[PDB]
Amino acid sequence: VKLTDQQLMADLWYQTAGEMKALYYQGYNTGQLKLDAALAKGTEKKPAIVLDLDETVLDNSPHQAMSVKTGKGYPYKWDDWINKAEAEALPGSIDFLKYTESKGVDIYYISNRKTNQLDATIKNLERVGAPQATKEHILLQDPKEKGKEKRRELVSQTHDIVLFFGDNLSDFTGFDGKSVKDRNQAVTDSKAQFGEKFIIFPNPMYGDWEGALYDYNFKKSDAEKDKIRHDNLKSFDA
Amino acid sequence: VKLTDQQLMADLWYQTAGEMKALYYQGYNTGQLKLDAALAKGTEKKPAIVLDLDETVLDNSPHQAMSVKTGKGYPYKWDDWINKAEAEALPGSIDFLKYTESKGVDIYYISNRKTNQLDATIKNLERVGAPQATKEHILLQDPKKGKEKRRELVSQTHDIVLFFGDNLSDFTGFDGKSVKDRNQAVTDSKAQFGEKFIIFPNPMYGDWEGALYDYNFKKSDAEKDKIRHDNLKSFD
Ligand SMILES: [Mg+2]
Ligand SMILES: [Mg+2]
Repeated sequence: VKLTDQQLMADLWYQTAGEMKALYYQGYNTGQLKLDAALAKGTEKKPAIVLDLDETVLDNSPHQAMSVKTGKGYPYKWDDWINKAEAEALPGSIDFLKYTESKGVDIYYISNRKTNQLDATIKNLERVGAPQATKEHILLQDPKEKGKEKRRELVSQTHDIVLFFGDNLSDFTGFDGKSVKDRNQAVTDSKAQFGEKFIIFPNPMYGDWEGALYDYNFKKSDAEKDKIRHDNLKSFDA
Repeated sequence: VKLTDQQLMADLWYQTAGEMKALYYQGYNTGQLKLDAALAKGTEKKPAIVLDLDETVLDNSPHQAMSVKTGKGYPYKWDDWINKAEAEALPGSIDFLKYTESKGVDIYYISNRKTNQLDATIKNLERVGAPQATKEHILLQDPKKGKEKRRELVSQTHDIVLFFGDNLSDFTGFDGKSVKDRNQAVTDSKAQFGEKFIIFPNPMYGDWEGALYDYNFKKSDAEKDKIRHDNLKSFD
């Protein structure tokens, strides 16, 4: 079995579909509307927004394409990719971030890139013209750090985070390490937050939705993953 | 070679990912906000909204999952599936539609289901609690091109304040364009998304795929496989 072939349509959609681009504009448009609303409501502390990087601001789909072509999945040559620092900005992101900056709102890029990829990450953010592309605003993941809550909490110490942007539920508060059933129920419970405080972007290529199927164990063999993937489809029995 | 296998992750995301559900809530939440705003300002004609059905209101992913499991691509058992009228509603859809109806807004389900699938479609919509599940509000495909004619028809008597869909051709201005041109059209219309055009994620199938084939699905699995690979952009 070649697991990477199973990614192909998801990757192809993400890389080529205008629908994908439209969803990014929709997310950033909605985020801008909600940013204005939040500023008009006012805050107790200095306003901030938080964004994930990969598949929220920066497009890493060329790496996923590489995995399809080579048959070698993530993280094969992921660090090589990060070091090239050539991911493109996703639709709407830069203009939204420049708008945010124009309103005096601080931006925090909370990303699970490794802290030792900061230089490459700054390089890529400078290349795409993302504001506040500095160590003070780019909060990467420490080795052994679980999730992002620690960085969110740090930001919330000094800022009232009025919006979160991401492609993975764990880019928002309240969705860490849950089973498929539990994270899905959590979405239902927090349904009012989406498009309000949590601005979500589509990423069918990879993420916690997949990790959750493996109980977050990617050390599973390819054969194991293949069975899990098949077993979790809900098929029409004609 | 086993072309259906290439859909597996797209389907699995759509069927299982909480992120998918959140995107549906996001879209319908935004829809409600924008509907209220539109109603506050008033319209010249009676307000309406337009929704696509498949992968917008009704979830057909069990059919696509079946395709993967059996290795049998479209149209295998599609009509069977439609006839079973057992698709579930997509997250947020039904409460949004009920809200909409309560505001005196007419709903038009403009769908490229075939006009001979109307009874099944009504059945399925009734089953999930979609309001206005009647022939007057469900505008299915005439075998004699796209949905613009139906949209224009509704616009004669209603001011359509919102459009909902998973495929760009669910909105005006995206019919039969190349990948390059439909993508540029999205850029050109970027302000509309989340404002007048509410989009939902569907990586399983759609005009995004059709456009890669120049809308000619009379291709072998081997032909589609080559196109698909050639349109992935790797790095050096
Ligand atoms: Mg991400
Ligand atoms: Mg549809």
